[PDB]
Amino acid sequence: DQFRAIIESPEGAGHVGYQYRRNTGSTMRMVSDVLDERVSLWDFHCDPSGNVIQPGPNVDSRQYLQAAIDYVSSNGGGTITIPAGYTWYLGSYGVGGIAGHSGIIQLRSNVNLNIEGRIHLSPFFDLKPFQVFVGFDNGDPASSGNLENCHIYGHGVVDFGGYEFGASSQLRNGVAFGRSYNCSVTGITFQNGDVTWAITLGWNGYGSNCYVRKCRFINLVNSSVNADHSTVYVNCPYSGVESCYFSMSSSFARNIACSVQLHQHDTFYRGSTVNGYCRGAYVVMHAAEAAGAGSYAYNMQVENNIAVIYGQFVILGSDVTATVSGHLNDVIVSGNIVSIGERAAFSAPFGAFIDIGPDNSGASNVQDIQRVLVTGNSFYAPANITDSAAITLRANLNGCTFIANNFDCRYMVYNAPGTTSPVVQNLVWDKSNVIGGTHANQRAGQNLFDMQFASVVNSTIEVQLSCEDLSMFSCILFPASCQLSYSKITVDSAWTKSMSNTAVFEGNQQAGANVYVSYPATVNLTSYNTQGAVPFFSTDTNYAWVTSAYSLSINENLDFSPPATYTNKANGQLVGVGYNEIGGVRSVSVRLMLQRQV
Amino acid sequence: DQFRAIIESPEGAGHVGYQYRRNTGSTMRMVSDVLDERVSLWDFHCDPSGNVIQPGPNVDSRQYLQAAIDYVSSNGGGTITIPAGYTWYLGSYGVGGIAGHSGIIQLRSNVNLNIEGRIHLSPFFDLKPFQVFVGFDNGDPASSGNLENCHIYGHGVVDFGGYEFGASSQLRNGVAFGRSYNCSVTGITFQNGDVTWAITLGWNGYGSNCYVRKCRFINLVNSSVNADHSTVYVNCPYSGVESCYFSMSSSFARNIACSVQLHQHDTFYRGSTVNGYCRGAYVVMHAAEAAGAGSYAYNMQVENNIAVIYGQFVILGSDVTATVSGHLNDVIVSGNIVSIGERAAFSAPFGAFIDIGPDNSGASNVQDIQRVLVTGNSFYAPANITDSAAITLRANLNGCTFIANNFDCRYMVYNAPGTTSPVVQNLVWDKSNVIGGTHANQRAGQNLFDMQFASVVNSTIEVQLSCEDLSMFSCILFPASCQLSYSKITVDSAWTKSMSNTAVFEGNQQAGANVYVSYPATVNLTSYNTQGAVPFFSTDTNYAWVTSAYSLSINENLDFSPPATYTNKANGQLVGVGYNEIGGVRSVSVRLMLQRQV
Amino acid sequence: DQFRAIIESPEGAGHVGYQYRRNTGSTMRMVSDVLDERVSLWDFHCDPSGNVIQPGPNVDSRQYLQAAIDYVSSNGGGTITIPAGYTWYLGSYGVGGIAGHSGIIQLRSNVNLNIEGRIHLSPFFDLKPFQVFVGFDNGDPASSGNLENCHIYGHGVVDFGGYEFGASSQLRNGVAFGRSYNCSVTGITFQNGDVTWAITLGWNGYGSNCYVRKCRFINLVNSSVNADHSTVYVNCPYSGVESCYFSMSSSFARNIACSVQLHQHDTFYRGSTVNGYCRGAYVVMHAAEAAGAGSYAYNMQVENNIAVIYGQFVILGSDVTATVSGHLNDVIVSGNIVSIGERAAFSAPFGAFIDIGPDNSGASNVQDIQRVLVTGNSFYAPANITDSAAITLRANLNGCTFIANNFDCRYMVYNAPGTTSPVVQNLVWDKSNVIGGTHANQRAGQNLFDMQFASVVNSTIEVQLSCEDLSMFSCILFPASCQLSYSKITVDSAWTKSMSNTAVFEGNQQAGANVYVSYPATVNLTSYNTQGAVPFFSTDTNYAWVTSAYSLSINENLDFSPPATYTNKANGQLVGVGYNEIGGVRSVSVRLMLQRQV
Repeated sequence: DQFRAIIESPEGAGHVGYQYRRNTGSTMRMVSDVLDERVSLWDFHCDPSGNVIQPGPNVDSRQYLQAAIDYVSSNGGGTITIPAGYTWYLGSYGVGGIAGHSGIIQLRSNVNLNIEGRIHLSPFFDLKPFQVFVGFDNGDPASSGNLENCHIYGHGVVDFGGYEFGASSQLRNGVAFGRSYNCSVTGITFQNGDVTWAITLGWNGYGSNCYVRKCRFINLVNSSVNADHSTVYVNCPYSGVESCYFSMSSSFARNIACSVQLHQHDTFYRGSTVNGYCRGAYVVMHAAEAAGAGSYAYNMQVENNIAVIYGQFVILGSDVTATVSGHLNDVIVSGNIVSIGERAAFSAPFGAFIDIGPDNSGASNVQDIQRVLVTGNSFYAPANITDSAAITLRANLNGCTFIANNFDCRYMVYNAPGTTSPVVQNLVWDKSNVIGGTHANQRAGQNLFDMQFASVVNSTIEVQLSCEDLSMFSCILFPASCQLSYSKITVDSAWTKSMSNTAVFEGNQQAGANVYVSYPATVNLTSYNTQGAVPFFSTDTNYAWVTSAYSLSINENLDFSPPATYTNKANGQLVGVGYNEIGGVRSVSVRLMLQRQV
Repeated sequence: DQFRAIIESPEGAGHVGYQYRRNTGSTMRMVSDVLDERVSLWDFHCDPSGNVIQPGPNVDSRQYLQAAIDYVSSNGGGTITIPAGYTWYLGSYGVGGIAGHSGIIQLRSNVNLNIEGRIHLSPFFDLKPFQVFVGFDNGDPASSGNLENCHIYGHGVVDFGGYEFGASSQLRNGVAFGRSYNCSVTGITFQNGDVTWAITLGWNGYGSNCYVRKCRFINLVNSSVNADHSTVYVNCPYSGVESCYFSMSSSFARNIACSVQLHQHDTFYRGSTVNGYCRGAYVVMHAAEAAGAGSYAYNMQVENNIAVIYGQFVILGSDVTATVSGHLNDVIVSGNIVSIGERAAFSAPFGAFIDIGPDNSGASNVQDIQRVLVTGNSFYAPANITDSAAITLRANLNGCTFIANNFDCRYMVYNAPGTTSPVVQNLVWDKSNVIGGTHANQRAGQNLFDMQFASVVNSTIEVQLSCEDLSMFSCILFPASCQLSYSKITVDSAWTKSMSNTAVFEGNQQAGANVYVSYPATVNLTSYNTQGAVPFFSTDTNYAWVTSAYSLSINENLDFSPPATYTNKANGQLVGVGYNEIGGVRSVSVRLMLQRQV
Repeated sequence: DQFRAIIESPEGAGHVGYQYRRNTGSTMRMVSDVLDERVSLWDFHCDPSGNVIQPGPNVDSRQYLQAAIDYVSSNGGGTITIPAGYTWYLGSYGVGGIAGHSGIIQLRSNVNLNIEGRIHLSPFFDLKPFQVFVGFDNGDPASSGNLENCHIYGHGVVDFGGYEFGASSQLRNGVAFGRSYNCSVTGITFQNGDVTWAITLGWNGYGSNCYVRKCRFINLVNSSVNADHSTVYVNCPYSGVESCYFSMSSSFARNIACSVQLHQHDTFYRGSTVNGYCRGAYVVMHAAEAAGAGSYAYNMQVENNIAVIYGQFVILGSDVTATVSGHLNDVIVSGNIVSIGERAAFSAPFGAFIDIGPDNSGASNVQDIQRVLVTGNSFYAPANITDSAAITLRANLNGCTFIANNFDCRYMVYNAPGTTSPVVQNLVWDKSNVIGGTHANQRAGQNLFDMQFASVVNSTIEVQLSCEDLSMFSCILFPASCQLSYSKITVDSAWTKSMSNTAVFEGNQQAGANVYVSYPATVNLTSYNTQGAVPFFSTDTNYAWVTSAYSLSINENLDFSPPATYTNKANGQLVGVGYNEIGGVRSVSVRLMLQRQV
């Protein structure tokens, strides 16, 4: 007997008996069986003789973490703890199937990581691409197997070491789950980098039930080299982001960074706070990514978020390839409170709550976006920020509905003249959208709704001001190049009495058979001489399209009154019947509500 | 001394000393004390001699799990881990108080289960009833004690083994918490079954603070035998479901399955995604379940959910027994984006966003439902689905308010003719509800708002179209059997110019003293011969109820104009004063806005 | 050799070898290394000889918990478990930097507490102040260092022992995180006390990323001595409360308790349920607390909560000190369903959904509150509760917008006469707010919108009733002392036909140049004798301000008709042109819609 030698060997714990709480009905086990119920990096962080190695800036922990993942996977899975109170440095690339993804660690199905300590990237990675955790098992994703049931969670940290990108063409990621099913990241802080993304869920539609919750993403763009950034990229359905925090402090992030991109159906972005980013969320169906879950992005939800951004909050898109056409529909944007941060006009991408953006090539005639509801959001831009819109409508739009929002910025609807000429269908701006007054007196030469489109059909614009802004050129203007048909355009009279122009139709498009319109105008009239009931007629003949008009002015006169209400005549005059108590030709200038078919 | 024998016995770990991290200020303990801080199924999964047994398809793990729960309960509670990397099969029924509930495992207060591995049901259960985890301690719930402080959580799985029900009368459940206080399920996947429910919280109002969060429920209906299904049943107050995922793929689920039923006050269903179900949520006060928390369901919230369903999204109800009357009030439905999945017309229960349903016996005259707010939701049904409504209003309704929703389906308000004749009070349809155009041109013979009721009082219907649909018979129709009083009914003129019928009152109900109405109509008028101010009068005498009317048509004429505005006469003609520049009898057909008291 | 003595000593576990699962590639460790991966109170709950002490009502566990926290902190952090199945009593105050805060336990950075058992306060604390867990390290917070990365979580309980406050001037707290960065409380129940707060996040703006989630707060006010209570106090930015439950049962809580106060920018309160409280949430920028995060509270969100309260749901405020001015802006209140619980009129603070409150001194002329959006909420008060308002507007207001809410209570807008005289700008009440009928017939002598202000500018009140209430004195009244300018005030005619007074302007303020108004009135008219087109004129001369008016009454007559539409004359009469088929002086009383500039 050297029981003593056994006890001191690595098998010693397998010889020391244990029964839970001295319970005679419990299993008769050995200490090693109970200790085997859990597993940490420490169980693999050793030299070839089995001696534990201390982590630190001059130790590459990657091979030890991989060994731990590879082993737990072999037993059907479990959860490996990355211990608290230590920083574990990664200092070399992985090998095999993840090498094509500049992968550091390969994730494996059913193997969870409980990250309590800190994972840091060593300077080996400075100026290089990297993707810290990769779930593909093959360089070519199309030939990759899946990652299932893989969760990363804890109070720990992933720190990208502050290193800048070496070249704009490089990619960097934190967690690339691959073709991912029931995978998640919960509680982790991702910080201190220059990366493309922090987490990507799914791969071109392949994946399901992937989620990012209660995570923090802090200072993840730091250079002019970085081409682009979207902090969480959701590229599988039935997946989303909730209750996260996103913050950036570099100037470059104001111009290139987006918090989330939702690229597949039944995805969501909720209850998060964003600060310092260019963009809130892209909601898009890219044809080039339609392989796993179909050609439609539908059931897309952006809800109850708080954002301070420099560019656009939600960007809608869809596009085509030679062989696939992408479609976007059935979207809700609700409950968000968003502002454009303090900045000079035009110093960052054009500020907007909703942007209908062109494709990556800049095409504006490929999109099929419809059945979008934008409701119960607030938006605010400071008064100096000329380039701020409720919606920048820069590409073809097949429908978008606004109800009960509060927009307080320079423009309501905008698209630049002399740029794209979008085809617009089913734009619905309900009268319950409240138009703020922060930009009152700043709108010289500007149209509040600047309808710079090829055409508008089946649309509703119900303008309601809630304060005066006599600087604006018009509440709404259509250039002559914009066709307008089967539409309803109204300007409420409140706060408009002193406006020269309320609604402007540069091609007289309001005359159209199925155009329904009402807006204030000032009209000069003259009556016949007759005592008693007497007609008054407009001097100008521009009113052939008017079905009725009524007075918005008081009558200062005792001896006569103009008509309360007017119709038209074939020559384009208005006509109504007033009353001369005493006879005489009368001449008056009156403010009328002009109406056509309403 | 055989210290050696002691060390190798089950008491051995109780003789090996330990002090945390060699800290001289730490407790001097033994290894067994530290190991006793945690507990797993392995500590009870043993034969009568204490030898561990491996789980698997031919091992019934139920008695061992029960022993573990029973023991931990005896020490005031704790958390038992069901280890990862193993499947633990259940293969027999429990005994005692849960036997009346076809119970497998009895839950006990303060004893949590951390389910990391998989729990599977063995074929013993095929064609039989079962309720996997039961929190009652008595066959009769009325005599049951409570379950408190019992949480089930982890990354693990409950798999129901795919077995079909043996008979429609059978019940099956996953987690029946019983009379449950501060109990929860978090993170678990429930899959592969034919069950009635996955989780039930509470028992006829008894319970509090019970929640289902971040769970998945997948393929839990699979046969024509299954009578009914509601995945999470909330039958105690201050309780709810959030951030879950629900999916079904069988045809039968499209016809019988609901994701959630909320049956008591201060309950919620939020931030979840549903696919493949008949129904989203029932929100109901069943008198037969009013014992623990009173006769009122109030503070009911369904918010920010994503759903593809085949029948109805939210179903409202209340009913009575011989001795109790149930009441439903103070409900909010908001932020939801819901569609009816691709299906033939009438191939599944009638598609609806809100259904006011009859009781289980089919009675429509027992309900007391009021103070419901439906706001900021989207709803869409494909164009072929005739049986799609914003609201199917099939039983008595004491109030429901719609504001700022987007409904894009066949009907807005519907109830079938020749079925129930509901009594309707306080139905409020605000003008900010946007009516979509997906079903344009499909509505031959149909009324968009088909008011097939006994009576309507204290209601508001403000119809606003946003595109043309000249196929419809009318925007809104009241049959002569429907009384209408103290109500406001308006049809906006936009997109209505070519409609023969806009609003239709088959019993001339718009004449009522306290009916306030406006809608377009085409009216033929004829004038007197007189040069100058001249009256025009309607040919028909159907307008005794009209307080004013105004022109919606242009005047093609030079030599005269009809009145811009009209009143009536006792004989039912309209009359207004136009103008003849030259004399002559005039005859015109004009589109007017008819108004009564507005 | 006494290997035996080594094995039985506290170093024994450090001599027993272990290799994970017998894996030859795993680290060769000792049992003590694996046991050192975790830590509990048991590792410090010992006498000076190292013998474990059992917790209980006669053991003060404070020094042992502190030793554990102090030690784990020294190794860079980790998580200490407070074991399940035991109650751990605290029975003395802490010492050092927390003594000035009546502190019991000092929290330390990176040291988490996993509270599974129960923490109770011993009677030592009866009638005394206490703050159970404190994160400051100094008596003076301005000289305190920070607390970082400190999370408290588990299924456990903090029980305050039921003790009443000894004096109103005392303070009590559960968790005072101090100057707190990335700190949280998750899952804990706080119960059975008389305290000021349960959790405070941050200190006068210092802090970030602090959160309270899935916690319960039960019966935390119990005496008339308690001065005030706010259950969670958020005093750092990028921080909030979600998915919590709050309940009180004492009468005193109905009068003094608030669930949440949000005091810094980018903070949120969501998805929670409140019962038995006076107040939901204060949303305020207190100048006296502006040191760490600036003088502005902006991006404040209160969303998707369920509440039964006795006073006010959301209270807005801002104030000044000698040297700082606080500002409140960019607030959203949405998706909440709130009611005033059953109580007598005036038996608790005045019931309101939104209150614009004076400062703590009662000043109403210091506030700078603007860009608030209140949308898609429900509110209900029982019919007897006279003191219930959608908004009690008691201090200066620079803007608040209401869209698509359902308010069912006594008043819509209220402020008491003979109290404060607020200056109001940019109050926007959209026509999509639905006014309920619960208080119909209770409003004798009352104005639904009682505009008891110094002045109103740039505001919109669009009144729409949905049932009759002929008890009210007026839908909206402005006293002569209230100036009114650049505003839009409309009363829809539905349900108003029998009202003597609809809108009332006691100083004839509707005459103002930039006041835009429309409301029903009854007007007596008389015509001239003339056969044919004939003028009708109002008897009264009160209509100099009317731009147009139109009939809301039918014409019972055959031989004549009054004008459909009217304008005015300089003498203040209305005039229109009707028609006498037969001649004669006519005299009629008609209901008109009076309009000014709309």
